[PDB]
Order: sequence, then C-alpha cells, then structure tokens
Amino acid sequence: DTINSKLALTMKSGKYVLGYKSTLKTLRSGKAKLILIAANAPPLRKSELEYYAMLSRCSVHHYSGNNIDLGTACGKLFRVGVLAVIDAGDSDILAA
RNA sequence: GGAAGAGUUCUCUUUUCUUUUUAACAAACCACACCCUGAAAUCGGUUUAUCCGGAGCUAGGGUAUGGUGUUUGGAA
Repeated sequence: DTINSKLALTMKSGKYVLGYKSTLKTLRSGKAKLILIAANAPPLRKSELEYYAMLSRCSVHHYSGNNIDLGTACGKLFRVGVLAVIDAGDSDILAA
C-alpha cells in the first residue's frame, strides 16, 4: 500500500516511462533507477530486463498483480507490463 | 458512339437487325506481414460488419509477399 502510493506520487512529480522498449532504452542509457515488472510478464521478458537491470545497477521490483493491476495502480487506461521510474520526484520510492 | 453489310422508308425515322478476336508461354515495370525513427488518452486510426495500440497507436521512411494491372513479344 505504501509502494503504490509512492508510485502514484512519482507519476505526477518524478519522470517515468511505461513501456517495454522504452524501459530497455532507459536501462541501456543507465538513467532508469528502478524498474517495475508485472507478475504476468513472460519469463523471457522478465529475465533480460533483469539482466539489463543488473548490468545498469538498477533496483528491480516485482509488482505482485498482473499488468492490468499495474495499469489500474498506475492510473492510466493502458496495460503496462514493465515500467521505469528514473526520478522519484516528490515521492520517495527510490529509498524504500 | 465508329465501321461493315442486310433491311424498312410517299412521308417520319443520324433509324431496324447482325458482327467488330488475341492463346499457352517469355519479358521489363505496377499494391498484406514485417523492420527503422517514434512514444501516444484531450484517445487516435478504421470496417458494410469496432478492431487494434507502452506485448509500442496515429505519422514518416523502408522490406517482402504481386492478387493483379501497364507495355510488348507470341501476332497477324
């Protein structure tokens, strides 16, 4: 409950990308500080994003719900399997 | 409509009826899936029938599949 609230606060203050290859690009640039993975993501998709996160020294979180739940928590109306939070803004999702 | 012949026709009737072809094959060219840039809702594109889109839309540039069509050759 704390984390999703921090995610919502990030999305109005921190800078974000909600998409598969945009997250790949941000991880490649190394800017993305934390990546959220939907639980229903493919085992292949999870692994290479995890590999990129470990290469870029990026914190990784597994959002327990499916991608529809991540979209509802994210507040938008499109499914997001994987997203990147690059700055926390007013929120403090990076530390906790 | 054009042409050819056969009509009909005191007169009316540019009119009545009939015909007017290009094969297999061989050449050059001629539009659905995917890729690249892209990151989107103020929701856009779109079917006769709303389908798809952060599992990446619209848009731009490409790639392939050529159903076909164009020009001939065959062929006068």
